[PDB]
Amino acid sequence: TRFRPDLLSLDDLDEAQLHALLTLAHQLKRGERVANLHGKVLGLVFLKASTRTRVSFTVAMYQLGGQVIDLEPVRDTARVLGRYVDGLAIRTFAQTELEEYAHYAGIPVINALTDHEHPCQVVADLLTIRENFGRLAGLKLAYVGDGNNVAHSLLLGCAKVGMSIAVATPEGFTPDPAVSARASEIAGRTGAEVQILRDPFEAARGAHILYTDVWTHRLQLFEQYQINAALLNCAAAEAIVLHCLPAHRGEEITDEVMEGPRSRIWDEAENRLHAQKAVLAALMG
Amino acid sequence: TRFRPDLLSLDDLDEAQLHALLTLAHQLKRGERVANLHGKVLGLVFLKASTRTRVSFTVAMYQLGGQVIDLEPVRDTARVLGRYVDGLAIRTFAQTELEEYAHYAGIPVINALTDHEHPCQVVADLLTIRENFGRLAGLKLAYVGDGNNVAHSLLLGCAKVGMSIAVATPEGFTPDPAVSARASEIAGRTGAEVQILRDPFEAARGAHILYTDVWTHRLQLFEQYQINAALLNCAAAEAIVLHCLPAHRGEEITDEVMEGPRSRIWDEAENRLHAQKAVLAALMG
Amino acid sequence: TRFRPDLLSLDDLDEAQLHALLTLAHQLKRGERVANLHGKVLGLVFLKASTRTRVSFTVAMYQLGGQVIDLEPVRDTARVLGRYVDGLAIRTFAQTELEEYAHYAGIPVINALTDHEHPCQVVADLLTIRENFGRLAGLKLAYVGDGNNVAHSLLLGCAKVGMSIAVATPEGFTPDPAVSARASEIAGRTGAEVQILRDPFEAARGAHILYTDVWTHRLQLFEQYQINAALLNCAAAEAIVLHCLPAHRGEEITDEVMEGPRSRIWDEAENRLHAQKAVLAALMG
Amino acid sequence: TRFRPDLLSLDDLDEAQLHALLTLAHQLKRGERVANLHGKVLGLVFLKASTRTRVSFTVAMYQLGGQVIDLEPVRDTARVLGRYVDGLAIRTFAQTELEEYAHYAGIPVINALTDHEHPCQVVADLLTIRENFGRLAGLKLAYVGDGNNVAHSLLLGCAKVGMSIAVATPEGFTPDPAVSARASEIAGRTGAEVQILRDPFEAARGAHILYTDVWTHRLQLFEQYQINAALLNCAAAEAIVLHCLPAHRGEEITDEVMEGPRSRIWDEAENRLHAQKAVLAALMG
Amino acid sequence: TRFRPDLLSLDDLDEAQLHALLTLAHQLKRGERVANLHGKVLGLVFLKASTRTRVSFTVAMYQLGGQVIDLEPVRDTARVLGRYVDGLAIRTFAQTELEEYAHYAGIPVINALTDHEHPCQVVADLLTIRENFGRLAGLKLAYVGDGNNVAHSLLLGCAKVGMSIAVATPEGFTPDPAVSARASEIAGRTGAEVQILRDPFEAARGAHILYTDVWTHRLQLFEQYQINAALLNCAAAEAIVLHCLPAHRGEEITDEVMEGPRSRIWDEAENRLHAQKAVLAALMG
Amino acid sequence: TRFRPDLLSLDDLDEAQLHALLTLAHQLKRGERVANLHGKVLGLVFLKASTRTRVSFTVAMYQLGGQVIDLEPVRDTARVLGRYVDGLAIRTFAQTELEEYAHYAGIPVINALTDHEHPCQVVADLLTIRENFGRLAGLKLAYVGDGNNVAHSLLLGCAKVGMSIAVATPEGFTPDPAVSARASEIAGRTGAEVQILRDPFEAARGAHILYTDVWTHRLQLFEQYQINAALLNCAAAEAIVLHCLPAHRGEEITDEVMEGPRSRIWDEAENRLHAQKAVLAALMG
Repeated sequence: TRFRPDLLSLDDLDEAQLHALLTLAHQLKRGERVANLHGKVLGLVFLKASTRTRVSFTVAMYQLGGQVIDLEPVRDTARVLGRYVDGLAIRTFAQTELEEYAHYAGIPVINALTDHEHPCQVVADLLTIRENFGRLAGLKLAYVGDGNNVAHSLLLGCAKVGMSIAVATPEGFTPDPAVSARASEIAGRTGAEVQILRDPFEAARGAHILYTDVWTHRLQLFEQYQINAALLNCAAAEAIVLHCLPAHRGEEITDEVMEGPRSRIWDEAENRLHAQKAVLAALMG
Repeated sequence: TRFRPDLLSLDDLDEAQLHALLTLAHQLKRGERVANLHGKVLGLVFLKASTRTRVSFTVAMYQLGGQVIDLEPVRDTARVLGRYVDGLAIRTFAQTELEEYAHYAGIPVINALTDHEHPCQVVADLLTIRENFGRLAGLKLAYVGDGNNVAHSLLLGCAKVGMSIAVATPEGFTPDPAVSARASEIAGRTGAEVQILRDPFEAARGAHILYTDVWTHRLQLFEQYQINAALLNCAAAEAIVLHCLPAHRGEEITDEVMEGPRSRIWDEAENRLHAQKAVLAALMG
Repeated sequence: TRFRPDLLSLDDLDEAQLHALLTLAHQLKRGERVANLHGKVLGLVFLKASTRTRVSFTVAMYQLGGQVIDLEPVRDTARVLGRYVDGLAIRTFAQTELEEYAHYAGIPVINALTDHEHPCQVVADLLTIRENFGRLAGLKLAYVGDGNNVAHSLLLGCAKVGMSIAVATPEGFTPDPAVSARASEIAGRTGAEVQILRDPFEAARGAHILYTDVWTHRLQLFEQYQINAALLNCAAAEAIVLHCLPAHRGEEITDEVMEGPRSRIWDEAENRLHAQKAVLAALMG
Repeated sequence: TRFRPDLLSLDDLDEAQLHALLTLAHQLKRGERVANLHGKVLGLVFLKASTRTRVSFTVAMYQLGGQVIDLEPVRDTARVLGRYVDGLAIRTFAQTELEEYAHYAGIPVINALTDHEHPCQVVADLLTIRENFGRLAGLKLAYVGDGNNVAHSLLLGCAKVGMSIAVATPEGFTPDPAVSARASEIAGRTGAEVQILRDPFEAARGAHILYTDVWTHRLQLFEQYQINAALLNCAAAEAIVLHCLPAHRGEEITDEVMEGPRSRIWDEAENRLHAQKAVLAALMG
Repeated sequence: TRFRPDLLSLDDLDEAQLHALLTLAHQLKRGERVANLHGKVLGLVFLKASTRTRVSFTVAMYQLGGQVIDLEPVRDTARVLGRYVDGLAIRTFAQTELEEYAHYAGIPVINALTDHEHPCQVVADLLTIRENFGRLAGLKLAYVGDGNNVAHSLLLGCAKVGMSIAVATPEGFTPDPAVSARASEIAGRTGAEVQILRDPFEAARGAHILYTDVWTHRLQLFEQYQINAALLNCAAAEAIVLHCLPAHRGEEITDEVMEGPRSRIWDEAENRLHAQKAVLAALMG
Repeated sequence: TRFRPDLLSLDDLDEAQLHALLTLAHQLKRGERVANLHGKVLGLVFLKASTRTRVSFTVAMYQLGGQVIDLEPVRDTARVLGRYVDGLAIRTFAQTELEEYAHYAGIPVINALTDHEHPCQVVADLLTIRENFGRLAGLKLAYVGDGNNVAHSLLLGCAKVGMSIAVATPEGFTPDPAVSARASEIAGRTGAEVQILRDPFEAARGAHILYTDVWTHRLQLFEQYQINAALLNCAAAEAIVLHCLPAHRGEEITDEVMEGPRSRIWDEAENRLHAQKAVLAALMG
């Protein structure tokens, strides 16, 4: 399978590319296949610190046998960096800045995280879901909280693998309507339902996965959007709980649920490494 | 007219005390009367800078002939301060910490600003409105934006003067239910009607005064509450526009209206000086 | 009686001068006498911020009818300052730097606080003791804790007024040997006794005043010097408790004693005002 | 003699106004005349700290019987400030910003110091020179160093009083051509000669006043522009040395000269107060 | 032999384990043996930056063929870290925090330094002592200074290999009585003696090693504990001088001794690398 | 050819050593040669951050198969570092401090950049010029801007390969006369000519390479020293434009030229890597 040069948005992967990437991630993780980026160097440019993201990308590159380095107009820094390293994993606020790097770098650019999307988190999430249910299509994912970057990637990711998704948020914090429309377009072709709503318990109905993230009056506004025992009980019988981290116990989730038997948060976190190894191999391999 | 020792909340004043304070303010402003705090010192304790609040309080004391000074458990600092100065104008975050100083100070304490209320700002606003319509009772005030500290004082103040008030705030940014309840409790005995709405135009229609403050997805949630030409045209023909300041042109208000012939912002700002002179004379006199 | 132009060390005043100063402070406080510094300005140059010291000096000058201003080689800044204001209350770390200012300023310099001494605090303490015993000579004062700047000024001050003093501190926290020797030399002619000890209960035995200050392993080294009920019971029946402030309840003193009937801490703090009015009038008069 | 509302640049004063101001400064200094701004408040807004400047302005207002206070689009800040205080002394970097304030304040604005000029310093200098030589016109002033803000105000000041002036600076550090051109234009009417040169000895030849300020490679560049014994030897017999302070001994001036008998730096420094009193009285009187 | 999973305290190693560790360190150093941690990654979590500690740990892992990465409730970050890396070397303040990591990480944890202990430093010191004397048991080590983290590890380390130890510190800065008691308990079985004294000269007598570290009145309190030619002269004829670094010449040691022929400070420093390679190999191997 | 232990100044390489280095870099770049520093660690001590320098040095060492680590009196830190790593690439401000390290480290020290020189940059530039004209001798290099560290290294470097160099700078920003003298002395034996001029259009006439860097009143001094279309037109027809970066478009260079067809800036930047690999190989080989 051929991949586009960069991974700036999950929408850079069509259904075929995403499934190929997910299969590779599984194979690499299980030792069924091996990849190597020996002699290659991954550059990390985070306009904002993120140890979590730095360590997962770095160990991922080390296990591929490569090296890593943590790192004026962007076109200048991008062009020179394109002369030293072989890949760039970058975190910036503006999706547009990320795109400028990809435009001048001359080497593969990977979205480590922007205000708009977080493609790698969701590839790791899809990985975790598949390992828990032995499938992705037909499942239902309920995301409660702020319609943010992870919500955006989830909308695209779920739709691309035929998974239904219900995104429940407070009135003024809905996901970008253009992304939700893009996700519906995709879902129409994979047989999935895409829903953007207000009530979390309605989104949770029948959900196999409950997903949340940190919240952006604060209390009154998001309080109902918390994955707790009540939300869990109202979801599919074998529901699982995901959270991209870090978590604020008492806000979007309870300690009880987080430390509960339905939590797959730690496996989800590990998969960040396995997912990113697949992308690094697919784009730099 | 006996006033309570401190002015922590606008509710420390009954309808009579408020009107008395307002009358005193008017007279002092027009020289129709004279006060003198010579020999006394006003201590300012702002846990959060506020040049605007500091300058209006300081000049207010100077015109009364007093002096000013800008300034471990609060009980300790408050007791020692009560031995050096004769009054405290303080700005804290918690309304309780303010009550803390008031409890141990042994000298009058005035709320210069807290997360919960802004009494002095409203007395100023009531003064400005009075000067613009020759009355307060029967008028309708419409507040749009975040249900914050000034909205709280506005509710209590308007009610106490027989001024009807309609506060329109976004979904999860409603005024504290307890203050609005209390305002309605006062409204019934004064003849004004307290409305807490969601729709800004509903509140502005018929309004004699359009009032707004700075806002707490951000845009998505506040755009409709901006006071502009469209909203102005809805209120009374001779409606006035107030804004406690500082203002963000383009958000809660437009440059057009702010610099427009309906704006009373600058006179409103000046009345902070006269309003506070009245509060200082009343409690330290 | 005539005073040296400055007050850098309590040793700047001999027996006659310190008594003259205390008498002036008493009369000023009772109004038995009056002073005036109208047209004069006091410059406050505090290298280290201190609201407690700032407020007492500023109100002190205000009650004398003067003004106040809160504030490169020191000889340059001192000579220029000496051309604008009429006196400086300065707080530095090094006694030497303080003397630097006094040498070039050309106007009276007062030690608002240095690592080495705190003469104004003690003048206020002596006033407080006098207001509780009707005399100074013959009394016994016990200082427990760290032999710091206040302890130094107490050694000198007590010695000069015929008050016996016992300072109890941990092994390596004794007061400057040179100040102790100088105090003993003064006491030798005033009939006072000077004791630099290790045992707090020994020092407190029959003391008329129990004095402590904030402390400089730390716990397991000062814990025994805490003025609590037990230590108070070792003191004379009419014993008084002083603390220059701020206080750390649970450490050098307990809330019980601090808030108890033997405490004169708040009168002591107020006396900083009356004490400083005395020095300002005496040096700037 | 009527004065323009503000003093943003020394050019805001024509020959008549500058002379009336110096005369008033002298009269007030000698007590030959008295002025009062009782009831008025001077606002100080220094975007850049400047103790020397803050103290000289504050004592100036105090001696005039007024009060002073130390203190978002500037047009808002200025308009509200204009409702509380009676005058503003501001120190900023950009001259335009200063003009923004003057445009919106509605009250007198005085340039406490900007990157472009330092008028109050030069009125103090002119006052000092007048007291030393008994006149101003016909005298010659040599300024050596960086063509900065004080250099600009000196070019204007000297020209206006008919004092000839020679400013020697390193090639790329000449003063603003526009101010020089403006100074030459003024000098034509007053019979003074303006010279912008390179060689400091040429500039100092027959000068009655040697003036310097702090400099901006750097050493070799400004090294020769130092007022030392040698430079002083090329100037007039009764030559005096001025320096606006602070000074960097060893660079623009030597300790020997600075502390020598030809120095009038401290008198010059004190005249800031007397000059500023005249500016306050003249614009706020 | 077998080792406990973590090295949080030197007491985590019984006599056989410490010796096995010292032996391994020596063999790795002389190349008499080899080891590698290829494909493994060491995570560094230093809550208090330490470049010297970071470089020694990082180069140790590199020479073992592994990689290194420098890196919310601790239990959350520990569990996530445990899914990415194979070992953690951490620097915290609280020993208990260090224990939190070990409990949740799921991978070996090494104490890179805490307020309570510094085991890796002591293993390095032991290696150094052994190389200089050809043995450990029967020797006498004198530690002078503050009874801190290294003193605690020295107490346990020394007793464990049969080395007698005398720790001299000021009255209030003695080592944790519990570690001393534990060390004396171990010494009873190894034939060594443990002494906690006050006098540095008494401690240093007959000592083969003089050891000090940065100190916590300051001078008056610690001065006597300084290791200088005088103290060195009281030690055994072949006495060596150790210091964990960094050093403050003039305080705990003099430049003279530190640069003298009896100093083994640099070899001790180098051994940080050799001792740490041994712990990494032993716990991650 | 044998090299000295360090590369602190370009003058540490005679003409013969410079060519060998340049040849090694080229061979390494084209794969006509292969070096390896396996088992070695390079430490980077940058007293001033420089991602540009850090990345070029780190990827260089990685391509040689070694490791890299980014890292109190210098003599202590140098001695300890010398026990852990095998080489130091360091960035300081003073050349003297750089020498301190080399003196005590006991391991090869490379000048990553100092206020005085930038050797590695120049070896990269030389290698770039060579790749563009197939020769170095006979060619002419014109530098315009501030006579800084790179100008200094270009002077020594150009002369050493027989390349004529003309350096144009404003009057007070000329190259260190000592390096110009030393450059001329070298040129005397290589047959190249060295010129320190004021006019940039003079220096550029007949140049095959126009070189500039960021500039040190600032504009009206460096303004005329911009490499633009006009300046280019005055040089040889096959003229190349070099800039060590970062660049300030509109100041020392125009976007047009930087982005134009004569620019070799990006190739020049990549060559920092190939040049540094040659130094690392040569000095640590």
